[PDB]
Amino acid sequence: AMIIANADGCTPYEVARGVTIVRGEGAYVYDAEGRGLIDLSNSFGSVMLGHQDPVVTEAVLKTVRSGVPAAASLDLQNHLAEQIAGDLPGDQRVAFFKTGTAATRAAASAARQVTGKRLIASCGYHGYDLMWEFTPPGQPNSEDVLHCYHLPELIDQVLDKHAHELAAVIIAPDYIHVSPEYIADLFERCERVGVVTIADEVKHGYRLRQGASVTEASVVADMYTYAKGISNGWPLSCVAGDERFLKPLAEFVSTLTFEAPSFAAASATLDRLAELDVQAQLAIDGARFVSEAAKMISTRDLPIEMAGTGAAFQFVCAEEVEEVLLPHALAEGLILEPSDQQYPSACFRGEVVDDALERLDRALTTMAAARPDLVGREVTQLDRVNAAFCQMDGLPGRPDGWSLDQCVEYVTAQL
Ligand SMILES: Cc1ncc(COP(=O)(O)O)c(CN)c1O
Ligand SMILES: [Cl-]
Ligand SMILES: [Cl-]
Ligand SMILES: [Cl-]
Repeated sequence: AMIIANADGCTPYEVARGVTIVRGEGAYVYDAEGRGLIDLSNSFGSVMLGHQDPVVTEAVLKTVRSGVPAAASLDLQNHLAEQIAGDLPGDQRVAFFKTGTAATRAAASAARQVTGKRLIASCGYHGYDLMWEFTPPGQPNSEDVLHCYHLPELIDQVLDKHAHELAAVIIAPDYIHVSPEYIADLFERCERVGVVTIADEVKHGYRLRQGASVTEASVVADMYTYAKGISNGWPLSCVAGDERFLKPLAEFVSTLTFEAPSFAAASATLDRLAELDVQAQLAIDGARFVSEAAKMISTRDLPIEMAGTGAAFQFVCAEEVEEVLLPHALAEGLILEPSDQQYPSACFRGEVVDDALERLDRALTTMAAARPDLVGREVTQLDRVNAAFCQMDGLPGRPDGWSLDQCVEYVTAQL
C-alpha cells in the first residue's frame, strides 16, 4: 500500500517498472514471461562479474551452509583487507562498512577527527546521508559540506576562503566527459594547500582497473572508498587509507559489520576480477560496443551521441529523446539505465556484445519509425551539459561560452 517509504528514489531498473524481473544469470535478466533482457544496469553497477557468478555463488553458499557467525572468520576478513590494501600505493589499513554512504561518511568523520576541523568540500555524489545533500556553490549544507561541482574555479573559491578550515575534500572521479588530467587537477589543487583528500571510488573502484581509478590518473589520496566494484552485489564497502586516518575508525563497528557471506562474496569477487582480466577486457568490449553504437545512430540520423568507452559510457541525448530510446530498447530486450552511464559486467563480452548491438539496432529502427520527427534533430550544447550533469553530478569543466556565474546559476537551477 506504498508502505515502504524509501522505495521511490535512486533504485535501479526504473525503465522496467512496467515489467517484472524474476531471474538473473550472467549478462541477462529474465522477466515473468521468460523473456531474456541484456542488463546494462547490473544493479547500478554493483554486479561487476554477472548475475549468479558461479564462483561467488559457491563461496557464499558454502559460508551460509556452515552457519559460521559474524566476526568469527578472522583469516577471511584480514585476507580481504590485504587484497584491497595491496592494490593501492602506500601502506593502507582497511575499515569495513555495509554501504558506500557509510564508507564516505566514515572517511569524512576520520578526517574531522584527525584535523579537528569541521568543513568538508566535495565534488560528486557520495551517498544518501544528509551530509551529502547538494546545495548551491558557496552554501554549506546542514552538515557543513560545500559542493564544488567538479569545477576547478569553485574548488579554488572554497580553498581561497576556507582551506585553513577544511577537514578534507572528497572527490568522486569520472572520465566520460572530462579527462584523467582534469580529475587529477582537482585533487592537486587541494594537495598544494595541505588539505586531506578522499577519493570516492564507490562507483569506479575495481570497474575501470584492478584498484582505484584515480591511481591511473597519477593521483594518490589519503583515503579511498569502495563499494560497487568489490562484492558483485553483496552489501560490503570500505575505507582504505593511511594509518593516521584509519586509526580513528577503530570503533566504527556494527553488529553485522563482519557477517560472513558478504566477506566470502567480496574476496571471491576480487579474485575473479583478476582471473578473468575483467576491467581490461571490458575496456576492449565496451569500446567495440560504443563505436558500433555510434555508427548505427549515425546511419539513422538520430539525435544521440555516444560518450565514454569501455566500462563507462553514456547515450547522450535530450531528456525527451532518452524517454523514447529507453522504452524502445526495453521492447527489444535491452535494459539501459536512464540519465547515467551504462554499467556492463564481465559477462558483456563475446557474443553478448553482438547480441546487445543487434537489439540496439532494432530499437533504433523502431524509434526512428515511431518518432520520425526526431530524425535529423541536432544535439545541442545544453543537451550535452545536462547529460554530463546527470551522469557525473557536476559540470564537465566550464562549458564553452559560459561564464562562471552562468555555471553557478545552472547548477543552482538543477537542485
Ligand atoms: C560515487 C558514489 N559514492 C557513494 C555512493 C553511495 O553508496 P551507496 O549507494 O552504497 O550508499 C554512490 C552510490 N552507490 C556513488 O555512486
Ligand atoms: Cl551471459
Ligand atoms: Cl550502513
Ligand atoms: Cl573549467
